[PDB]
Amino acid sequence: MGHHHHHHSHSTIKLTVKFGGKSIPLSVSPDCTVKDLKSQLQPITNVLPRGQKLIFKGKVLVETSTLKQSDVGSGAKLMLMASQG
Repeated sequence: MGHHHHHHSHSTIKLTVKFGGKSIPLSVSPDCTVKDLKSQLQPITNVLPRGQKLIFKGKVLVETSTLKQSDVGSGAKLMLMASQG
């Protein structure tokens, strides 16, 4: 059978997401988008996905950009302009 090798040989990379003064160690697949991250973190941190501004390389990431398209890798320091209160 022709195995679809598009979604294979992948793994969970380490994302260091900074909630202002809280560094949160995450692990996701490069298949996901930075928007997908907003959706994953929303039920966990309870902060609006619109407010969750992911900023890496001094560059804000777009909903369409995946971890690969966002230059993100295992050990990437992601600045998150969010609200802790």
